[PDB]
Amino acid sequence: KNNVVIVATGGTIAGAGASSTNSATYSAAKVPVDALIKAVPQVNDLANITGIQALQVASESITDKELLSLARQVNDLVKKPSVNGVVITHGTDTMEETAFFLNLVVHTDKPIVLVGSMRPSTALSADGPLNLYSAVALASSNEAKNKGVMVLMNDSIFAARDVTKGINIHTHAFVSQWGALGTLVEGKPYWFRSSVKKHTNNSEFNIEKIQGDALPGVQIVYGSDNMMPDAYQAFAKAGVKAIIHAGTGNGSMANYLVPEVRKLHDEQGLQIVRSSRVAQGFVLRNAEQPDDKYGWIAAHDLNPQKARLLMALALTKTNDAKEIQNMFWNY
Amino acid sequence: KNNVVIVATGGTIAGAGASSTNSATYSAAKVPVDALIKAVPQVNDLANITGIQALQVASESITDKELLSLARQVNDLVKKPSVNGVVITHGTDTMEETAFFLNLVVHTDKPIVLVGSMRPSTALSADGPLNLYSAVALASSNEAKNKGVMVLMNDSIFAARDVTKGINIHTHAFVSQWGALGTLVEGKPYWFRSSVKKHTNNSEFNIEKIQGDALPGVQIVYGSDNMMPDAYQAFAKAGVKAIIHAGTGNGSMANYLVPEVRKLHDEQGLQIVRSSRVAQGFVLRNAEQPDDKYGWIAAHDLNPQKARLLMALALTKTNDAKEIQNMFWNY
Amino acid sequence: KNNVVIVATGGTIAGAGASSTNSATYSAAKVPVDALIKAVPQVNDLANITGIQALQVASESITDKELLSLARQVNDLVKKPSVNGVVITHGTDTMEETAFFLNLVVHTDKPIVLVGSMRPSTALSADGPLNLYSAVALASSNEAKNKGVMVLMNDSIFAARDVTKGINIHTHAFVSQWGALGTLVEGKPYWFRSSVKKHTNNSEFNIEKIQGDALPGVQIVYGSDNMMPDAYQAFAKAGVKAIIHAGTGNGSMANYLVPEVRKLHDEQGLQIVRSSRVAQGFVLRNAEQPDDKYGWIAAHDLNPQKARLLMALALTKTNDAKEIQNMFWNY
Amino acid sequence: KNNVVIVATGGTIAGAGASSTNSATYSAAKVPVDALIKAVPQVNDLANITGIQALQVASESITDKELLSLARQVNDLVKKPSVNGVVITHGTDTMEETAFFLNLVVHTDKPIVLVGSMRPSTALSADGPLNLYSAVALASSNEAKNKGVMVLMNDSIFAARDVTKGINIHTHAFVSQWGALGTLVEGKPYWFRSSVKKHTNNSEFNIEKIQGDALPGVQIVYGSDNMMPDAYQAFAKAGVKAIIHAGTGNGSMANYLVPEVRKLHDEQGLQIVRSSRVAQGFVLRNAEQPDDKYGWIAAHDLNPQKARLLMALALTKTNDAKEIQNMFWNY
Repeated sequence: KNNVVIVATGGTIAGAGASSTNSATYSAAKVPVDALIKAVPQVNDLANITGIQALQVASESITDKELLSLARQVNDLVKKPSVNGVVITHGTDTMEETAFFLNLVVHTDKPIVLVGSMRPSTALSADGPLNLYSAVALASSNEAKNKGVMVLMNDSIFAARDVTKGINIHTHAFVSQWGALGTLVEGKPYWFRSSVKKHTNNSEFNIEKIQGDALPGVQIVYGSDNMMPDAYQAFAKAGVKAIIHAGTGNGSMANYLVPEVRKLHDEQGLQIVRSSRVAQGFVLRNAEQPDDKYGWIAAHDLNPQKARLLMALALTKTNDAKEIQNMFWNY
Repeated sequence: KNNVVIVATGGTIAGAGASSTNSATYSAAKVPVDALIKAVPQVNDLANITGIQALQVASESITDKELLSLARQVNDLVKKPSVNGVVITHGTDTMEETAFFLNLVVHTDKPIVLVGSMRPSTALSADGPLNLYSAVALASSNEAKNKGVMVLMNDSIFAARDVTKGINIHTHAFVSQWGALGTLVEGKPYWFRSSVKKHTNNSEFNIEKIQGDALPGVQIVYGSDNMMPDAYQAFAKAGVKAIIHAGTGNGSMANYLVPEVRKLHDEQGLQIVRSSRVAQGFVLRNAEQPDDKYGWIAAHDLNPQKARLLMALALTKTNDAKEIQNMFWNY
Repeated sequence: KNNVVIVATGGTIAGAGASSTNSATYSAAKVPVDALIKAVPQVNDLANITGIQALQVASESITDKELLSLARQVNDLVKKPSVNGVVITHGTDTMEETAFFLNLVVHTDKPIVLVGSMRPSTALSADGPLNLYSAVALASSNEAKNKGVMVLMNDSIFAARDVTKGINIHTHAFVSQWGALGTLVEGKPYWFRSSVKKHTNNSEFNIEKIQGDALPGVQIVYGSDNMMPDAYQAFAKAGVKAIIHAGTGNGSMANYLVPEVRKLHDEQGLQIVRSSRVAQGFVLRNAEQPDDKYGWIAAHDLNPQKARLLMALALTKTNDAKEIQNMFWNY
Repeated sequence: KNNVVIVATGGTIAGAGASSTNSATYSAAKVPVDALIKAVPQVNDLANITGIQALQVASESITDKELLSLARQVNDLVKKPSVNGVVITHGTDTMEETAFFLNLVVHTDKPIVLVGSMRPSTALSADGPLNLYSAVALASSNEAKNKGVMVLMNDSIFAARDVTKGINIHTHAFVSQWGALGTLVEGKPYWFRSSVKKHTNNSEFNIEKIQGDALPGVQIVYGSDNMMPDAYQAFAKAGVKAIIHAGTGNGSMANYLVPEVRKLHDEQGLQIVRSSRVAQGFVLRNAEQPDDKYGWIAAHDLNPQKARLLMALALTKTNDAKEIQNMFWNY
């Protein structure tokens, strides 16, 4: 009987716009926070519920403004003696992204859970309910503190730092290579692992310290064979501070672009983070390109999207390639 | 005692340039085809060996010219009564890419195996040898015909259509969601599944019919939250025929770009293939954007790189969005 | 508008006995076939439905009598010009077992689908419905013929030969190492692979030819370190025809038992199938024990339960260790 | 330049007995500890090496005597100011078993690594070397303390509590559902997770306190459909203290045996641990059988082999079903 606040951002559960049959019609915009709370009324047996409608966006279309604004609201909410835990309803597409961000800039020990649904609130066998309820049992859990930010999908408790969308039609679309912190079954949380990274109270970054309504321009260029320097060139010329190179294999750069990408960093001062298109394992620094020689960064095990966010947050504090390289090794 | 031809393209095995200790120093350019054949001399007990040095590139840097040129050589080689099977030594990064391509344009029933190594020929416990030898036992196998093109890594026989680099430091970096056709252990192949797709002899495409030294411009734009229309715009303006949209989730387009991406297709005639950044499951047509309304294509279960190649090959035969949509459903 | 027959065997969906909240209370016995058909009424838009209550057992407690009796009913049903496809409601625990069996002894080309549920019909976000409906869309599918027997769980279409329960609380408990034949999303089936094994019309075995109400005694002994010959000895002495040795690793027998297990085969004529406790990869004949020397069988890639059934069916036709070894290589 | 002691127990690496070609011929007994140390001489650049030949067994055949004897040696070795870390060469089959045991009874903070090989020291591309060397870099690592016991296979650092043999021919046969603590690449360890369980210094159990040359009889009965009470009955009658029931699904007992298994516990005082044959997820207490009613134990997420060892160690301290149930929830 802790007060969990459910913070609605939109997404397929707190919005279903088609199918009373199956998955595919992921069309949100639709069911605000109470419409939800009132649909899974069991959630009330778990705790004292209060629903805030923070945004009513569709996941894929979130920008830094929405991130900085949900972060601030979840920061304001989390500072109150009466908020015990917080649950966020989020579209599955970019969930990974918001939990990395809050993981990063929110200084709190209380449970911050992003919960979602792979089926419209109206498809047969809809996943949302059992996830909202279960998401709730943890946010109200007395032993959910200092886990960092967590995702809760298919009874799994995931650490924000590595949870990502690995599958596309299935209710069990959320995976991790280091795995889940644990499982939540029939109201109760079960723990197995703990992150060895920096999050929440032990994190350089802070939305309280961040004041814009945007972060410095960081943008992603995807690797494949037969590439062109056109996106790099378009992005430099647009005034982005760094490019995350979604390198093939281990952070790989095509020998026709090193020339090009080197100047974009040397001349126009672009930062260069070497990540991959390969979901598991990590990009070893100095391995497949000499970062040291070139002044680049090895984004370790962050997927492009996530690396994107660390760098945007990184360049709020330094321009120094080694100190940033240092954060990619810690988070 | 079949004649397998080993066709060297470069890559870490048929080239090791650093470490007598471990993985990380993936530096090719180094050990041509005989240097190789003479290092795993057991390969000769398997068949009659002949090594061709087709290129001496590093995987990540292959272009369409190298693709069209290896394709033609593997086509010329495969038409001879004396070539029973062919083995290709390839860098692991873009292997997936060459096997999709040949899978596609080579009209033959004989075994075409791309083999590679995750450790420099000189690291302790180097994977290359057992893979070259094993790759050989299949290409010389009498029951390796009409499997399509196959990859052979960590004793696994993979179908070219879905095999990709899922892990980064490990010898078992090659995965598939539909799985392996089978396993090769101690010289012998073991079968379990067969593709239900079109490949080799039953394939619209053909390098014999393709004459350039390049295919039509197709290029990849990667999805994440806070995106810009700059790469699309850079690529249209450069004269690419289609963009593969590495959409977040199920092929997702940010509502700030549909406006933009629509005109780039409507006005400047760009083709638009909606794929994902999510490795497994597939992008359902009409689901998360109305392709029908917009004239776009659902790239089904092809990862961006691979979708990239189908489209380049697609626009050699049609400009018709439905007939192409039709190939994404078949290959 | 094909006539699919839903054949109810019991299990958690066609029986929920506790929880209106979550998973754990798997207590069947409860909801017969119509109670079901009338709960997922959408199933009727898919086809002409007819529900048969074949048994009302709990999965784990099925015996050979229940197997032979469901087999015969599914054989009688499948011979009729008006039965287009059949769907079986089954407890998840031993589903794998019934689909292997029918896979084996039912001579038909029509779709035989075993469908189940990991949550009681009453838990929040219950999986049953979307699975019954979806199971139905395939059994009524015009392109579901000669796939063998299939399992349909979490929108996945699985081949009976290798599908097994790999996870325990989750809706996505059914895995395979060779993977799924395909996926069923929003009424439609999507194909990727096909088995390369013998099933249904191309299968030695037949319930029509089998007349008892039991098969010959075949029983499983589990491997671990510090074992005793007591179960073998108990089973020989009880009059079982063969023992499936759930060997550690690659079919491994402890050197303190080879002496013992050899005599139980040499003297009392016991058959010995060397399988494993390791779920993936397979037990190579002559590898870790000399079968040839000893007169044993390498059960290839069948898990103990499944090997158990092949052997019971094997000893209905031969006692010849090589001809049986031959079936383990084919099914 | 720490002193790691390599403790040889036998197994395929520190013993290869056939193949200069591939995997399958796993025949140990063969290459003692120095024969090894002298074959991967790079290991000496990592630290000061000293090889002890503790046993020269083949993995699958280890008993409690070998366990209690390796435990004591690794306990004696670990108490010395000059032993910084210890590496154990072990057969892959039952490795999981020894690391669980030592994990349990060894009171130390120093790195205890069990290392192995899936290919004979003589197969092409043999895994042993890169694993022995790498195993060494951690045992000599200054930041390998209080991780518990670890397995090191395919550059992965695994926690003893959950690491098991999931695949059979491949070099990457060792998996975990909660994942790896981290990876070791090119001499350096990389951390991501930490166990949340009790091990080494914070563990009830102790080989120093254990004096026999055997532990109380605990033995495993495997679940499938069509079972018999003969093994239970054979084991009770032999004088085992508890049976680990390798239940189908979630710890499931066939209704024809509950009668039987109940008396074997009620009458002859047998302990009953309900585990599964399902490798992932865990057996929830009171779920699929009422333990409370019956006086049984839910072995949570321990596979049969491992549950086997906890119970043997459990019954050295209590006979009390709740206090033991309590250890299954902690280790």
